[PDB]
Amino acid sequence: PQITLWKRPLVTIRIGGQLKEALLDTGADDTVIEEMNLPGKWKPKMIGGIGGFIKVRQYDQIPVEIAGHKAIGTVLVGPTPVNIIGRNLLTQIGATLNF
Amino acid sequence: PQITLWKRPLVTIRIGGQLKEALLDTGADDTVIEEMNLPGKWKPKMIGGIGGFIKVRQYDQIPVEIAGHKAIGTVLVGPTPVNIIGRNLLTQIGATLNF
Ligand SMILES: CC[C@H](C)[C@@H]1NC(=O)[C@@H](NC[C@@H](O)[C@H](Cc2ccccc2)NC(=O)OC(C)(C)C)Cc2ccc(cc2)OCCCNC1=O
Repeated sequence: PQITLWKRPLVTIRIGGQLKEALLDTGADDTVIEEMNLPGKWKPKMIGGIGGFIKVRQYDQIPVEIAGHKAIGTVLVGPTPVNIIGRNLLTQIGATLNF
Repeated sequence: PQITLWKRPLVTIRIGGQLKEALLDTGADDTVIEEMNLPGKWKPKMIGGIGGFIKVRQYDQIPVEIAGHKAIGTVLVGPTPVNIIGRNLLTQIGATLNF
C-alpha cells in the first residue's frame, strides 16, 4: 500500500502466532517489540535510541507477517513504548520512502 | 525520489541558514535537531524515545528545506545524536511509505 504520514503509520503484524500493532519506522535500524514470550533462544543485547540505552533479548530468524507480507529476521524484545518495525524487516517487504 | 532502506535514509536539510544531514523518520511524531543556536522564542518540552525522555526547546514556524523541498513547522532543539525529520515535516513534502 501507499501510506501517508498524517497519522502514525501503524499496521497489524503477526508474530509468535499473535497479532499486534506496530509502527513502520524508517528511523529504526532494528525491530524492537514489547516484552512477550517468543519461542526460540535469545542473546542479551543493548541498543540505544533518543533517551538512552535499554537492555533487550535478541531473537534471530523470527517470522513476522507485516500487513500480509512475510519477513523472517531478527527481532529485539524489551521495554518499549510501541512495537517498532525497523529497516531490517522493512527492506525484506520492499518498503521505500517516496516524495 | 524513491529512497530504499538498505541504509539509513539520510538527506541534506537546510535550517537556520545551515546545511545538515538528517534522518527521515516515519516513526517520529516530531522533528529533533541537534543543539544549535537558533534565534527566536522557544518553550521547554520533553520528548521520549526508546530509553527515555530528553529536554528540548520548541521553536515554531521554522523554515526547513528538505532535499530541495520547502517546509515550515515546529522544530525541537536538544541533545540528539542525529538530526531527525519527523512526520510533522514529512507530510509537508508529500512523503509516503510504499510496499
Ligand atoms: C525522538 C523522535 C520522536 C520524538 C519519537 N520517535 C522515535 O524515537 C521513533 N523512531 C526511533 C528513531 O527516532 C531513532 C533514531 C536514532 C538513531 C540512532 C541513535 C539515536 C536515535 N532510532 C531508534 O530508536 O532505533 C532503535 C529503535 C532501533 C533504538 C521510535 C519510537 C516511537 C514512539 C515512541 C518511542 C519510540 O514513543 C512514543 C512517544 C513519541 N516519540 C516519538 O515519536
